[PDB]
Amino acid sequence: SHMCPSGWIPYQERCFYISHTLRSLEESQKYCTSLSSKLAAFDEPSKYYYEVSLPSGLEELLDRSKSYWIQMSKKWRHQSRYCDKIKKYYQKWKRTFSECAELHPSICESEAFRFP
Repeated sequence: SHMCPSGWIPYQERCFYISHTLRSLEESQKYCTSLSSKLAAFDEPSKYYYEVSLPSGLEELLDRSKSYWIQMSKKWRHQSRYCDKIKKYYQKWKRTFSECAELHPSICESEAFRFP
């Protein structure tokens, strides 16, 4: 099957890493890249631009008082000075837009590793 290292959240063939460190989008992207990872991708499913569906294991570990930088969803964009972060509204996390320079924690993802 697939596994993730200590402190990473498994889902499917992926592993998520929550970085609590406040950074701009660009610096969050660079940080994920330094982990041989990428900003976490949640493009689908989405019927409207603000919709995001997160795996439970990840969602339950997010701080509801914070917004997290994630991968920009290109399907909703016709480069841009706005970037995409998830933010909690009442009971639901939503995709929201912010100027890319804003300081937020972020979520990276890598592939999971197989074990024989």
